[PDB]
Amino acid sequence: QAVAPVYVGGFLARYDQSPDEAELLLPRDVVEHWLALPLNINHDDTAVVGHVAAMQSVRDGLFCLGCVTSPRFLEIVRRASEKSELVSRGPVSPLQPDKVVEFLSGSYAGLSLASRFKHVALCSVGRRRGTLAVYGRDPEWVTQRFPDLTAADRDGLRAQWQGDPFRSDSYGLLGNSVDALYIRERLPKLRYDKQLVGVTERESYVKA
Amino acid sequence: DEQQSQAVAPVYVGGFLARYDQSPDEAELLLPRDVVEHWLVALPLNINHDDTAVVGHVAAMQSVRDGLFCLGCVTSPRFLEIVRRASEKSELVSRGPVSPLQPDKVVEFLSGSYAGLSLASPFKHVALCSVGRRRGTLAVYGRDPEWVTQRFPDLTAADRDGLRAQWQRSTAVDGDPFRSDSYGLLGNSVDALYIRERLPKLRYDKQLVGVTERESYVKA
Repeated sequence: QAVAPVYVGGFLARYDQSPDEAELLLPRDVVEHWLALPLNINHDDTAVVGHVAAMQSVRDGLFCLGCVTSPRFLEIVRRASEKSELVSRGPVSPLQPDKVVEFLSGSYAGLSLASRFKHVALCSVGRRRGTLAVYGRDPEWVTQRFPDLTAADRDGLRAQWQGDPFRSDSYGLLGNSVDALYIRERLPKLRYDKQLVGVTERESYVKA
Repeated sequence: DEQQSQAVAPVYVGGFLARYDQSPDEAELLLPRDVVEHWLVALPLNINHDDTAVVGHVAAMQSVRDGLFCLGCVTSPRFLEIVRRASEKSELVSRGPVSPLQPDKVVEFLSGSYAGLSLASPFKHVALCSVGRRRGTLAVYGRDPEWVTQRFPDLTAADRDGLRAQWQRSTAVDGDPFRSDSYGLLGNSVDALYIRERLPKLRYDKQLVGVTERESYVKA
């Protein structure tokens, strides 16, 4: 079923990266000290789509695994996915087509941690670099998309992930999508994030 | 309801569909002046060439010194309502237009989403898209047809008279010609996020037609 659960994984912060703003800084020690969070869209608290199923502080940073479960949001996404050229082109060679997963990959390619832990936002592109969002139906498959993770890192994550809270609508998502078009260097940042975490379009649903 | 009424009033869109001064790399985009004049029942106005997404009609078309210029009119109640609700949830629109211009959520959202124009095919119709394949095809939105044409420096008073004579003239297009929904526009919006060099092309188009100067609702 298309409207079945969707897992999203990726880094909320890369220690090896120097944030441009003194606000984005997120040291390891301060993170390992703090280390279920709601998962939303673009930080709008009226757009909760699921929850964070796991968080693990690793070598290169803070890795996060989330699960999109809102029936209202998955249905809106399903409908929109049927009317999208990007999605009709499908994924790369081996990967089987998954409209909902592909629409989510194209739309919210970034991950953003809110704590200006309050919650993780799915967004057009994260403000911190290396925050690529990877979507999939199977949590194991998702975590295996990141080379930086070790079997030990994955075991810590597996133990964790192992009414409808979305109070928004298609109109809200649409207005948000137009904003996405004016975020400068969006794609370059995404490509940079992709390169940094070693994820490739030739082995995932990443559109960037 | 009264303000929401004004927001869903008709919106005019104007711009070049082709520029005689621009040589396209792809032969399929060739549209020389002579062919345009010979070729030149209102044509429908749709979103990215989708027949289920007709939002209005072309009010006028005219070949001028610099290219093929057209004036369209967005009339679809259902389409305008979708745009209205979405525009209320846009940070882009919330920032607003440049100073003297009155804020206009619907016009600004359209300016942001469908910044380009695209001719279809002798003339089948005109489509609103995020960015056109032909350079110089920037879309300019406004509530007044006259104001819209006054946005283009290349147009002379004589050019505007000819255009005016056309749009001042009920079409076999406009109940509601829109046969899609917010989901369809959402599906289309994600596609727009991966068009290469979207903004650069838009800015190139903006400078080409001189709209850069003339204050307008253009977001690029």
